[PDB]
Amino acid sequence: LPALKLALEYIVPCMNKHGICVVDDFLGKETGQQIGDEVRALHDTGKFTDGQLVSQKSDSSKDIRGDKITWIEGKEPGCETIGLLMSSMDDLIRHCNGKLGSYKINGRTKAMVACYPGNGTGYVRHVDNPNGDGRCVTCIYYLNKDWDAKVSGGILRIFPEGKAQFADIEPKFDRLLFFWSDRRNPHEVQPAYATRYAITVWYFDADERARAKVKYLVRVE
Ligand SMILES: C[C@H](NC(=O)c1nc(Cl)c2ccccc2c1O)C(=O)O
Ligand SMILES: [Fe+2]
Repeated sequence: LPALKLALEYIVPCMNKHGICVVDDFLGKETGQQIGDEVRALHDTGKFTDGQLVSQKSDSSKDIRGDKITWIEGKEPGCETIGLLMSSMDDLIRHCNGKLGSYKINGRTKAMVACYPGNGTGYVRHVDNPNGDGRCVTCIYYLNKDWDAKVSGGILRIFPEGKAQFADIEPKFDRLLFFWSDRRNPHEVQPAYATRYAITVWYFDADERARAKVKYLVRVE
């Protein structure tokens, strides 16, 4: 799909109605696999952090750590396909501007590449931007081939506001997900029992970000 067709025929109407939108087979197998290879290279060469401290025990030798991250600009050697993903995300958002709510997106974060190492850790229920920091849309790309949650866990569970039933999303290879970053979309990552990779960028609303600068006295493109 041309980015503009995906944007106009799906992302815009989907976001305005549900605020959570899934695009499968975003970039295709070849490109997805090359992204996977770049992320695994980052992992194998020690570019991720050691992981979120989950359980801090009296003895530090068996401390439990969870999600590992690394921040990627997209131009680094060995990260050019990641950069290409980011550009593709940006192109989609561009074609959506003026149509995602009343927001006006004028920048984004660098990419946060996350690895849940497969040791039964997940991520607690949270809101990405609960305090008005400028971020209006979360965009995440999943890289996990033949991921089977029945077996490997790692489901994203989102709980929209005032709705009784949550939504479970598998972190499937070449899946792109958009959702509003604010309190409309509390979510969590259920425990993962296999290595689980994803890449997130957050898009900023111009007005919210401009006045966040005041109240809190890292944005590109
Ligand atoms: C979408 C979900 N991930 C998150 O909700 C998620 N959210 C935040 Cl705010 C994270 C922050 C630091 C490191 C990993 C994070 C993280 O992973 C997922 O991976 O499916
Ligand atoms: Fe999150």
